[PDB]
Amino acid sequence: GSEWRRIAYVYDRQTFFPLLENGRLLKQEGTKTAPSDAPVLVGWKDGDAIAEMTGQLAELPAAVLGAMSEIHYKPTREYEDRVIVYMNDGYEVSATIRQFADKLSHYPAIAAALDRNVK
Repeated sequence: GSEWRRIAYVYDRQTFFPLLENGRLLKQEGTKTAPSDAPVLVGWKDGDAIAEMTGQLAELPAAVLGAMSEIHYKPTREYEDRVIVYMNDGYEVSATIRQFADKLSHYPAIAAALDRNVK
């Protein structure tokens, strides 16, 4: 119909700003509550970076979009686009912005042995 669909919510300014499918952060339409229907981008960089993740979530499977707690932007020396999506079961999945949808698309089928020699 009209206007984009909120596929995520950015937790900033002590509020949960509704993020559209195109990563259009509605800082003016924030809410004092976290929507369990979608992920919550906590402590995220400029909207320009958020738009990237949103692009991935806008194409990724709605199944994973629903299953999540909060997305934290944690860049690494080798992956500046390294994000961390929390799971409803208290799990922690680290995915990249370039392949966020793919990384989560594999769910349930993620977490390999490529996270032992980096901690």
